Amino acid sequence: HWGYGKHNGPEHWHKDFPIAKGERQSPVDIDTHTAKYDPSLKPLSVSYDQATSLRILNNGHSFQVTFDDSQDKAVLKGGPLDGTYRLLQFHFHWGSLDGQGSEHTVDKKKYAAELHLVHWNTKYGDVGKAVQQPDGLAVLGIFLKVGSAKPGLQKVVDVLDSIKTEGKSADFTNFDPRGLLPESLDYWTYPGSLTTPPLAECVTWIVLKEPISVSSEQVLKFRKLNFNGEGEPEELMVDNWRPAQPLKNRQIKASFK
Ligand SMILES: C[C@]12CC[C@H](OS(N)(=O)=O)CC1=CC[C@@H]1[C@@H]2CC[C@]2(C)C(=O)CC[C@@H]12
Ligand SMILES: [Zn+2]
Repeated sequence: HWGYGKHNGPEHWHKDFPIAKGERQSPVDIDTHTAKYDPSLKPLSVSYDQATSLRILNNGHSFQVTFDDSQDKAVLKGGPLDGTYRLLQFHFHWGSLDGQGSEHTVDKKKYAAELHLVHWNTKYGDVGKAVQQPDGLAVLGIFLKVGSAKPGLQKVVDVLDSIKTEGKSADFTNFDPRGLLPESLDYWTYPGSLTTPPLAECVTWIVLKEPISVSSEQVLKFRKLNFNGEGEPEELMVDNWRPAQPLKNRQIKASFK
């Protein structure tokens, strides 16, 4: 029922999901001059060597690549986190044009897209239990700008024609998400929420400062996806981003000076 359109988009979500107006909603604008360098923050530990990708899916609001999260094979630790978080899936948010698409903003700058790697805290045993906890999930966010191609994204790009419409899926084995990461793991962090319904306030956000570059041809393939199901009126899957929400009583911390 919810979506990104005039009649069902972000300004409507609070009717079905009243936490949309909560105290720790995401995304936010990252004011780089106000973010506090925290010398107590640890380097982020990203251990993706044993990742097992399974499927690629058009879920009607994004596409996602899903991983085997039945063991500690692709995990996030350290940084602001206590304990071990298993990679469940990654997905993107993007625009109709290159000047919008990201969910987080940096000094009000919007990037062309934003990559989210979604992880859940193994102390809660499954992701459904983790979304009911304030420290249940850790989402690693990476900005995309348009310039040079990202070679590690091309395998994703090339299968999108097979999942054009909602609920369509394909095998997507042996994909290495290390090929989507920038050089630096410098980050901002704050407590927030899922950025789609149910908008649960369960996420430690970790947003990398360094964007990756993707080519215009790569992001144009994102924009050929459809929000609609097969045979329904064709509505390009573009502008699937929630805008920045009020920071309220939160501090954004920087891992770097
Ligand atoms: C897929 C989605 C929503 C979109 C979120 O995107 S974002 N942008 O916040 O990372 C990532 C995310 C995490 C947990 C997942 C939830 C939808 C509902 C699920 C499946 C449950 O019922 C239990 C786990 C829940
Ligand atoms: Zn997301």
